[PDB]
Amino acid sequence: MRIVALDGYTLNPGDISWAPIEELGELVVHPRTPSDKIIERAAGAHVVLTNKVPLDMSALQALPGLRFVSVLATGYDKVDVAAAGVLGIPVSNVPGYGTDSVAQHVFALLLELCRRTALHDHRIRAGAWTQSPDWCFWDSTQEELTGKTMGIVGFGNTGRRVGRIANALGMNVIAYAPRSRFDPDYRPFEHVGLDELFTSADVVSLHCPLTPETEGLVDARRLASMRPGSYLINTARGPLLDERAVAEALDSGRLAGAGLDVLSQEPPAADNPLLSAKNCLITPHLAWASRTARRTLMDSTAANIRSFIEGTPVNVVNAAHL
Amino acid sequence: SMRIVALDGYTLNPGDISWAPIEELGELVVHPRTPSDKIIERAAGAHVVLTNKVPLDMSALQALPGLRFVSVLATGYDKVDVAAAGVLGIPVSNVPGYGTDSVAQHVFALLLELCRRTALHDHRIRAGAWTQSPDWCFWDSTQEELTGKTMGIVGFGNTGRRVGRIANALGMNVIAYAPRSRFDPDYRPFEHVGLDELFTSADVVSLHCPLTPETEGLVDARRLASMRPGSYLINTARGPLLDERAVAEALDSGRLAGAGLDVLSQEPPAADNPLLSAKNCLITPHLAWASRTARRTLMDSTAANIRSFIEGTPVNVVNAAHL
Repeated sequence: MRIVALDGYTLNPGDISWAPIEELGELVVHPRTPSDKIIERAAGAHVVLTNKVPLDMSALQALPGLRFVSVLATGYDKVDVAAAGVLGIPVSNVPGYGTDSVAQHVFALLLELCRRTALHDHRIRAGAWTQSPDWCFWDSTQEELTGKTMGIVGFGNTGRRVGRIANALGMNVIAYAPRSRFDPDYRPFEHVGLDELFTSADVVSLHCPLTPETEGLVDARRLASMRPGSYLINTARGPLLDERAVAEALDSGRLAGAGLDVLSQEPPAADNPLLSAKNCLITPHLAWASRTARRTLMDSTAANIRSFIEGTPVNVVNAAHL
Repeated sequence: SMRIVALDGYTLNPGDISWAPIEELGELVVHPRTPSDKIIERAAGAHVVLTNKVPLDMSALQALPGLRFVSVLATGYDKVDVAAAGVLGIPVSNVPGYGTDSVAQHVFALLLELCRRTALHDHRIRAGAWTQSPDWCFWDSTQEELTGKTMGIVGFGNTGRRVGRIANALGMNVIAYAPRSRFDPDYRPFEHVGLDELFTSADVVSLHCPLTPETEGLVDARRLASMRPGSYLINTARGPLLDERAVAEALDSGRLAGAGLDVLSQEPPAADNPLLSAKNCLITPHLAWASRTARRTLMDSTAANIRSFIEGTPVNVVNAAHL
């Protein structure tokens, strides 16, 4: 059995192992694949692995040998899985691999906005501690989370993890939980409508899929409803925000800070308003990417392939179309 | 009617909180800081003096015969000769517990910046690294998860315990060197350990103990050699808890993957402090205590101390034995 990874570099840039996949067939790993080389490289493969390499109906029909696709992610927005279905190709993803990676990144962003440790380290190195008229200093107000309300938009695995951490930091937690009425074992906790979340939360973290209903959720109106000095964190999907309104909220002081691992355009423009905004922290879509999570992602991908071989495919995202 | 002087109020309130709780209790004057030659001038006539780090010795206290009460804007009072104050009949109060959450959260701000380097990647984006990247994402520093790592907590008072609860919630195992208390928290995995066992078993060590003869140079070459390679050290407690040389060498050798330090043995540091030349060392200027919430609490507790002194029953007295 012949297996091809079209963009394996981000999953394994030399610090983990393909061994679990290599046990199941003949593997070829390309670090990335430009669009004009997709059919060439995928030709002859029984199984294709893709993270973000697109597979549309025209590519799928040009690969008659293709029997199974596994996506190296929870999201599969760049794979036309419906077209795969009608051609009789199951498509699997991996949910749950990065719950801890992502939830901890929400707090890495948030605490760096609150304390700005790296800034103060830089200032020490420029001699700011000697230059200071006091025994200590800070160029950025030090902010504590204790007693603030964490509002969690979307309450799947990652959202729930964010909530458990928030609780342990002494925050109140409120969740907009449309897909599930899940009650955690900690207080204070409460389910709220989306409107109520924005009026009551001091920190808002986004953990929902991008859909018609959630496009531009964080808009000028919901921002205006928030308490001044609030924080926004987004490790989910860029188009959940109106980027303009958020930049203006940062500059006005409505938002004391924003921590963003995703943007509507990746990579961003130099003149994207979020790159010129004060108190904005941005990371390059790496929240998912701890060595532990990628290791887990590798194993779960091997499990998906093993299951397809055994005749009972798991994590199928196009069951309705087969 | 009562006269109150703050000799170094800037660090407590640099314009973002309010002296109102103190202003209700007397006539307040707030100096942002006070050099040593100006202490007597400024404190003269005051019933109550507030000091964070302005020193008060026997000679200053005797030159202020009007002085009836000192409140220290900190838990520590090492620069105040509180024994001399006692014999002159001056109660000295401090404020314990104001910064428990501020400090515990700073441990994790340092640790998560070492593990994810969010600010580094923000800087690289701003230098155009995301456009220059051949992939949809990138990282110049391996992203490291705390899940399944062991947090070793040296000293298990309030701050230490807070650090432990947070660690647990991040999926870490917790072990504590807890000499002053056999306190059992309501989470697992948790275990009490000896100090040597803590260093051999912990992936992250955080210091939360007072500086004494017994704990000076606790983090020495020997305990560092016992640690697993790739471990992290965090110190928001006291600079002399470390042998700074051994730690620099551990960082350069790769024994320590990183160190997060809010204090140093000399503050401010020299250019030739070995910790300023060491790789993977994150340093912040003694600000772990300093969240706006903690300073707000510190203000209120200071008003409570003064209110209690006026009512004749002074609270948080640190020199009762000399009174």
